Amino acid sequence: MFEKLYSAIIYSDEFKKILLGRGVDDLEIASAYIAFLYEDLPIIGKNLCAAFLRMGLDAVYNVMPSGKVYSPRHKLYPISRYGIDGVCINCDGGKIILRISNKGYDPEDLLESKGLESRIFVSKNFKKKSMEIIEKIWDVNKIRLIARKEILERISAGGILHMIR
Amino acid sequence: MFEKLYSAIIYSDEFKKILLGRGVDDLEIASAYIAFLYEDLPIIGKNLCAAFLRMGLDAVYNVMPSGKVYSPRHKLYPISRYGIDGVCINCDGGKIILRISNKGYDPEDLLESKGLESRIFVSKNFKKKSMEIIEKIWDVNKIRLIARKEILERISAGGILHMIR
Repeated sequence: MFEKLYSAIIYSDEFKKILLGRGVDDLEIASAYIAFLYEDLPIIGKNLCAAFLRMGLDAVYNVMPSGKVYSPRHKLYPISRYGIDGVCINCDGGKIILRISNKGYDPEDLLESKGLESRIFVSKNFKKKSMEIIEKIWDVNKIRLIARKEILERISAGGILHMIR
Repeated sequence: MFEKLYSAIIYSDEFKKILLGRGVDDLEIASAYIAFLYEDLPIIGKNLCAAFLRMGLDAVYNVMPSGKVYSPRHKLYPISRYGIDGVCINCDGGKIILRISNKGYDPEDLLESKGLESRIFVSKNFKKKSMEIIEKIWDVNKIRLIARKEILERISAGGILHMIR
């Protein structure tokens, strides 16, 4: 049920290590959870995991150098433009601001949330909490190695330089 | 005695497929043969395979968007500059010019060459003849899969973006 969500989190993590040499952030993973709940909500800002959930490996062609994804067809925007009433992941534009708080949602608590709010907070260490949930259920190391090979196959279709461009 | 040369050819083929979505050309492979025979000769032009022979995996940090390598320390130049008396792979500068001829050297014959004409020629399908030799010695697929893992590992250190710069 959460298969599509957890896969997007592992795959986006692997691609970011290839692209920027580090893995996805607490809030980048949070954006995947938001995209999972609200399929037509625009995600603005640190939105890389949400991009993999909505676009799959095709997200690779729309990543900015910042690691933010621009693909309007999937309602993903690196910065806030006029009229996009979306969630701003770690930023102050859009209709809803999403940031980190002591008493913000844990991954499980966020999936049960039944409504959107003008401001949204996720707990600290959201990434660490979310990975532990996935590690229980899957052999994450085997999944990462498959993801790496599949991402590398994608990049090598037309090459690093064409894919960036 | 030829393992480092054949390895450089397979690794550079795999890296070029990641960088530009295609394999190495007949004369890019020939440039490694030349680097192998003449360790101090500057190599100008289509020179990627020579770069891996001389720099190993460090060649990935010095590739131009043309797939030509710039590393003065390793006598590798993408274009001919004043006083660089080197072999020009597929170009007309330097002191020696290397191109394809219907009568040009085969890989075995080139390895047996004992001096340096003002105009060297390699035969057509030099890449095919070279790949056909290497494939009689190793399971090339095992090499490619290792080269991929190690190239990707190198790229992911600082990420694709920092590497091509």
